[PDB]
Amino acid sequence: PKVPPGPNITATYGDKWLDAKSTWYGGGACGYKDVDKPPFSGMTGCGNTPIFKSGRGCGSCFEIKCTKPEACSGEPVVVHITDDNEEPIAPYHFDLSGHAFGAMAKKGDEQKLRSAGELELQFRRVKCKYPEGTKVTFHVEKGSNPNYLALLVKYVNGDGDVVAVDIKEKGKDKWIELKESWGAIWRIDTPDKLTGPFTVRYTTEGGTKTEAEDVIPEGWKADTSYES
Ligand SMILES: *[C@@H]1O[C@H](CO)[C@@H](O)[C@H](O)[C@H]1NC(C)=O
Repeated sequence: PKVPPGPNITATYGDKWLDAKSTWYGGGACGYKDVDKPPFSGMTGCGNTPIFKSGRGCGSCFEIKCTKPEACSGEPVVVHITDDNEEPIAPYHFDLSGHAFGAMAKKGDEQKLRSAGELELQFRRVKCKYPEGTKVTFHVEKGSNPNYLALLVKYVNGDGDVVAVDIKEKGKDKWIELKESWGAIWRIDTPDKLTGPFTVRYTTEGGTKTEAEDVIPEGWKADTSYES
């Protein structure tokens, strides 16, 4: 096979560090619920427009390091973007949670640092790392009836943002294309009842179409999460 081929020449997120202002806080736009519990575990933060990207960036994970105040470890920590930072104060502005903010400090200085209020950090997008056992969850948003479906596609550790979500009822052969809306909520209204079990197929930025067969059961209920 000759000599090992170097990395595939494909479009990708950088690998260089970007600069952003950072502050913290102690029902987000992305619709995530128990953020203190796994897989996020408090490692979350509000991200402004170029990070949130109207919702497309809800699963987003970023490495964030800090060298500014003395308490900063200079070591990187991964944060999951769970909301929208409507009031940015710099080109890039991360509004991290208290836990996340402090997580950039030297062992035991998490509070000393959290007292800094604002600081300058460096960040770069990275593939999320969820604890094993974590499965891509599809949440049927409330307001869904048998003629309207609106769902979230959580924990897709994929490469990029999911850019399309389709469903197929166990029995038919045509794909129903969902429309993207703010908060990464895919929606579809139809004349035909949305009864039978649906297979959800979501494709990521790359082009990688992955399917979750019959994940949404017949007789599903609004505001309920079903996993694969
Ligand atoms: C390059 O792309 C192919 C097809 O997706 C994949 O199987 C292969 O492992 C990739 N190579 C590297 C070095 O990542």
